[PDB]
Amino acid sequence: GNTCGGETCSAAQVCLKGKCVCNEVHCRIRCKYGLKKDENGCEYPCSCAKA
Repeated sequence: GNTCGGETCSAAQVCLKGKCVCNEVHCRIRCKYGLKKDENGCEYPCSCAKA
């Protein structure tokens, strides 16, 4: 099928206007250093950052 601007979006991303972008973030956990980011910057699945 089509890629997204030539790329495959990860599970954390959505293809909007032909680019992979992080989907909206909804995490219930409350974390001392905020949420963990993947290598694209997305916060999915929800986990606390190491710091």
